[PDB]
Amino acid sequence: KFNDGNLNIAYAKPTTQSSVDYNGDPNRAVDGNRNGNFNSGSVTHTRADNPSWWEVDLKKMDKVGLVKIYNRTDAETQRLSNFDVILYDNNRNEVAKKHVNNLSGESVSLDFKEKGARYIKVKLLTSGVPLSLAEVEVFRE
Ligand SMILES: CC(=O)N[C@@H]1[C@@H](O)[C@H](O[C@@H]2O[C@H](CO)[C@H](O)[C@H](O)[C@H]2O[C@@H]2O[C@@H](C)[C@@H](O)[C@@H](O)[C@@H]2O)[C@@H](CO)O[C@H]1O
Ligand SMILES: [Ca+2]
Repeated sequence: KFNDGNLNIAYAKPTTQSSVDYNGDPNRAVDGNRNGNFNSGSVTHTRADNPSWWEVDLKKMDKVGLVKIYNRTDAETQRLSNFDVILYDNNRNEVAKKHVNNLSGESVSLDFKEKGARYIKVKLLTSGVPLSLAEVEVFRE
């Protein structure tokens, strides 16, 4: 649960996603393993949904600072493009959203500046594309 020596409040939290394919269960994005090789077991995978999404539930309202999203790296890296990262409160009202067009490297870092939220959803905006995430780390600052 510590990453770059900061408390990752997403680690081991309940997760869900739009569907599962290739046994890529949503808990693989909070297993503390940033390995983005799908065949190594640490990467999520949905079916080609309308659209595909993944979410972590922090179980209670918390204050969200940095969210770091680690892509799949072995193949199909471009799938993680044209997507929203959305924070929802305890009643599933949208409290903040950032749009990411694509990644220049293996991850993206977003700063939600202490926004109060319970859920963090990663939602592809291109339908018919599987969502795969190696890891999603969430910090309080
Ligand atoms: C470990 C194993 O044998 N599982 C199979 C996967 O390796 C297959 O993935 C495709 O495999 C080729 C080599 O033959 C290459 O690694 C491709 O990148 C890979 O395909 C991608 O990954 C899949 C998980 C899907 O996301 C697919 O849409 C990608 O294009 C898969 C698919 O044939 O079958 C497993 O059984
Ligand atoms: Ca992982």
